[PDB]
Amino acid sequence: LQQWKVGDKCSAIWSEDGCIYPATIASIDFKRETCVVVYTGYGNREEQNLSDLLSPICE
Repeated sequence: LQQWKVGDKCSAIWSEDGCIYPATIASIDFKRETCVVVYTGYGNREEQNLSDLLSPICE
């Protein structure tokens, strides 16, 4: 796990197409080790495991 906080910029693999997209963290559920990200400029959100988030440099 890396240290993440709500509002952090990150990138993540979108489950719809298996591609990396820029995202912002909208919420974190520390007990389940998940978060919700919003894909920046793509209008969509998704639950992600915190362990699966990537550097915001990956695009």
